[PDB]
Amino acid sequence: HHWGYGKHNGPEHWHKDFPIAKGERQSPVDIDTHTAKYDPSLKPLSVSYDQATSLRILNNGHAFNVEFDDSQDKAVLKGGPLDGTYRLIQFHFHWGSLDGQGSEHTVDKKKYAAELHLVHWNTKYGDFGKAVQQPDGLAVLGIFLKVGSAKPGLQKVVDVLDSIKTKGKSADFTNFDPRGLLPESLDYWTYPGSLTTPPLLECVTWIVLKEPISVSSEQVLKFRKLNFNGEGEPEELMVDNWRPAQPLKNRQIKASFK
Ligand SMILES: NS(=O)(=O)c1ccc(C(=O)NCc2ccc(C(=O)c3ccccc3)cc2)cc1
Ligand SMILES: [Zn+2]
Repeated sequence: HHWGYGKHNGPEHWHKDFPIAKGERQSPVDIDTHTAKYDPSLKPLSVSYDQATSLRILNNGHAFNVEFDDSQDKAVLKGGPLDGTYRLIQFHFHWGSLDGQGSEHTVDKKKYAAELHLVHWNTKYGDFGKAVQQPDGLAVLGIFLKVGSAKPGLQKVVDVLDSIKTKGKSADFTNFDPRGLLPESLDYWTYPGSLTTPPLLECVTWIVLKEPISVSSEQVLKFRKLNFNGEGEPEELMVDNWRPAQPLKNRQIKASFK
């Protein structure tokens, strides 16, 4: 009985195996744009993915991860609310069964069709495992997806999904440039939060971009053809793999713009 997104193992059940699910710094959250405040202390955000080295794509039973070689200082995120350098380790998405839902963070309660998470770990901690035990160990850059025009840079990911349809399947995925998934503007909101899936660790500095990228209906439809199940098991489409907004509690969301 593993955690998941169904009626009997979904978000409302996670707290039993992962008590921190009812913690003081859980993610995602609804971003109330009128309550968020411009923060002059934020430094310019720097996304440097020019030397990014992708290696593989994997269906892990809850989403698919495009993994990167993070043994060297390549794709890094710095600046903004961050102190130091954070290295890109993987990206994945959360999406819905319908275009009207799918994102984890919401903006004035608005839900987008999907949300991309580019996961980075603080290099002061040596590696990802050590980083996820620190309060400033990770930085996740979140980007909303809306359905409209296709995103050319996403097509390479879409086309390989046929080969990793079920849980446990992986496929070589080299030379993918994540710069092709970024919107024009880097305006963002930021707040201290957590991993949005078990173990739900509270080690993340969230940076959520205000401008969503557009993807076509055809592209998101292919995301929805993936399976939560393993090969040869009853088919459960991989849709609605998002956690709903959690209590903001004692936190303030800061904006990088006025
Ligand atoms: N959706 S999100 O961007 O917030 C998000 C990002 C990344 C992971 C993730 O990496 N989960 C897998 C994982 C693997 C190992 C450890 C780990 O080393 C550890 C586990 C429990 C306690 C201490 C460390 C933690 C998470 C989960 C969610
Ligand atoms: Zn995620």
